[PDB]
Amino acid sequence: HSDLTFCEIILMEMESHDAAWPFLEPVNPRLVSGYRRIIKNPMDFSTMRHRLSRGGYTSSEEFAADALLVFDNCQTFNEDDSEVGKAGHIMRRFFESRWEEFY
Ligand SMILES: CC(=O)c1c(C)[nH]c(-c2csc(CN3C(=O)CNC3=O)n2)c1C
Repeated sequence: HSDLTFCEIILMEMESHDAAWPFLEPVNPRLVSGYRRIIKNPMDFSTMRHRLSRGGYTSSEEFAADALLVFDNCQTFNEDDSEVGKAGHIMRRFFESRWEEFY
């Protein structure tokens, strides 16, 4: 629906963010040993983009839950001072700041 256009925009802003590079596609289990074993519910921005593109979100709250899941997964798997771990903390605040502009 057009009701979620503002979420398409937030997602775009996230995809184009300097700290977005870890989160653009699903983590590859061939490259990150045991990732999908440790992280039960992987999530990434392309998966979110596809769900928006097909109209698969029933609410903006569902979209925000997926965003937070990206960052919760990152914090679960990565150290705070690692490059991916640093990026996840940057991106969480970015998402939160944009969400707070509507809520
Ligand atoms: C373990 C973890 O939580 C990771 C996440 C969420 N993301 C990445 C990661 C590393 S690299 C990358 C994107 N990427 C390529 O796949 C090729 N060049 C490039 O920048 N994502 C990791 C390791």
